[PDB]
Amino acid sequence: VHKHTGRNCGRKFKIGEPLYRCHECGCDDTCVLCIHCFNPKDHVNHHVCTDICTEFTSGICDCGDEEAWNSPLHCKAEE
Ligand SMILES: [Zn+2]
Ligand SMILES: [Zn+2]
Ligand SMILES: [Zn+2]
Repeated sequence: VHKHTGRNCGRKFKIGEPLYRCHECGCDDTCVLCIHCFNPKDHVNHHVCTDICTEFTSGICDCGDEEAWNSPLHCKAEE
């Protein structure tokens, strides 16, 4: 399972995978969520940017790292 109760997700993105950013919820433009963590319920009419990961934009999911987010998130894997 992709659930990670009480800790950060930290799932590394692979080339060609979807990554989710939110203008409002993200602290800065490096703050990202994976497909298993991103919950549409959290971002109704928010400015959500979903990209496809490349060779260059390689990193980790920030779900559960509270210093990466302005609002409390609700992990999609958790429901
Ligand atoms: Zn994640
Ligand atoms: Zn998560
Ligand atoms: Zn949002």
